[PDB]
Amino acid sequence: GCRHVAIIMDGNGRWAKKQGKIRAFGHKAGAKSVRRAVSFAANNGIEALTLYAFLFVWALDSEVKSLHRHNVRLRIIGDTSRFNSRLQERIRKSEALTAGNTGLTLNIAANYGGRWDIVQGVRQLAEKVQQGNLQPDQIDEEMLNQHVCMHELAPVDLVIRTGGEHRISNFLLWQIAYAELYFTDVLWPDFDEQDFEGALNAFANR
Amino acid sequence: AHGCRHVAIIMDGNGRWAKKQGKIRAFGHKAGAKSVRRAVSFAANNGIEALTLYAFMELFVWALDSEVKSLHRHNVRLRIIGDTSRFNSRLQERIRKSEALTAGNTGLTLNIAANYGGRWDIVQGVRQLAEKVQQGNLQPDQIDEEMLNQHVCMHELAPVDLVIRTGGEHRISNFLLWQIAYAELYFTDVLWPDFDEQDFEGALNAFANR
Ligand SMILES: CCCCCCCCCCOc1cccc(C(=O)/C=C(\O)C(=O)O)c1
Ligand SMILES: CCCCCCCCCCOc1cccc(C(=O)/C=C(\O)C(=O)O)c1
Ligand SMILES: CCCCCCCCCCOc1cccc(C(=O)/C=C(\O)C(=O)O)c1
Repeated sequence: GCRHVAIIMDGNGRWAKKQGKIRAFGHKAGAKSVRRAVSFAANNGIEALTLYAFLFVWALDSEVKSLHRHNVRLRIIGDTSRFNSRLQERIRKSEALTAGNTGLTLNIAANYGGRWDIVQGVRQLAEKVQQGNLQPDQIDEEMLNQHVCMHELAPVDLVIRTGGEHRISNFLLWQIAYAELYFTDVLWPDFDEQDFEGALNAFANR
Repeated sequence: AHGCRHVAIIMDGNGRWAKKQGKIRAFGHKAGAKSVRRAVSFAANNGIEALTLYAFMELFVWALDSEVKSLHRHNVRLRIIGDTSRFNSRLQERIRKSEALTAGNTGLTLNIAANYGGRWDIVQGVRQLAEKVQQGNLQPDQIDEEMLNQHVCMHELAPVDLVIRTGGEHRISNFLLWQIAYAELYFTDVLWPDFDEQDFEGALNAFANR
């Protein structure tokens, strides 16, 4: 069964323009598609769902109460150290609120890049070496792994990209070494529970 | 015109191809070698700068010798990527020689993965950087993406523009990781021994259109 699904949610802009509407309308329909995918994963026993929008967190932090009632653990991945400190504190508070939740873990990428993610772990090892706490030839895959995002969760089983492009676009790199990759032309606001189940079958047929 | 400078291929389907024919596996590998020659000639004749091949055998790579002379005669530059350091001195020495012989060539650059993994590739780059930090040459905070980029396999070649995987599975299987952050990914159900010039044209024209 699929334990950790990651989604590159692309197509909101193209959807709005096909509908003859401004870019803001596609965002609002995108956010409804987020709610539906989060609900569907939580009801189908997926352990972790990681969402990359291909700031906008301001929106979310009015849904945290609902997540928390639903037993969802919320985490933001990505470089938030330059966000304003009021947002950084609201991120911190939301993560602390839900940290003890034992249902679905929802990871929201916010200023995230796969290369950045690896580089941030390398910087950490680099400090250890400079402190004299670590030998260069003791650095292996297992050790680097312990310093990249999500290393405490089930490995990513399946990556879905909506919107028609066939690229990872510097979303997760280290983590997707063994993941099933599923590409669909459906635009993110139209991506629904049947589309999600479609992807879960491609994995079931691996 | 296709716009593609560096194509990487996960060559899968040799076992399935032989099974479909009622053959033992040594036959799929032989047909797979023929398809390698064909892809290499196709790339060299269609302006691609670099072609990087991942066989998804140890006796297969050893037999290369006849092959390296044919490469050289077609002005291909050969390089092996992967961890060759626990290979026998002897193999290691024929690798160096084969590289040295062809390193002046000006046509296609052909990279062959041998004991390669994406994760390993990143790890070896990180170790090069950690050595420099330990000898006091490098500060932890000067380490950025461009710098780690300069230490992974193939950094001196054009970025990988297109990854092709034959054989039907939709995964990277710990082939390139760092290097494919922006690459076009093209999956075909065609098995590797059947993948021919028109399938390769098809993948290039798909990259051009996308
Ligand atoms: C801009 C992004 C906004 C969306 C952020 C995700 C918030 C999702 C809010 C609902 O969260 C869950 C989690 C687990 C289960 C359910 C769930 O059962 C929802 C329902 O039954 C319903 O909405 O009718 C909802
Ligand atoms: C361990 C390294 C083994 C990799 C083996 C690949 C062998 C490829 C040999 C064929 O090479 C080329 C290269 C470029 C062009 C051509 C090519 O067009 C050759 C011809 O037209 C011909 O020989 O008549 C052949
Ligand atoms: C026409 C000439 C045929 C070209 C032959 C090219 C295939 C060469 C492949 C060499 O493959 C090796 C050699 C030694 C070890 C490995 C190997 O272990 C690869 C792995 O473990 C892995 O990818 O996880 C692969």
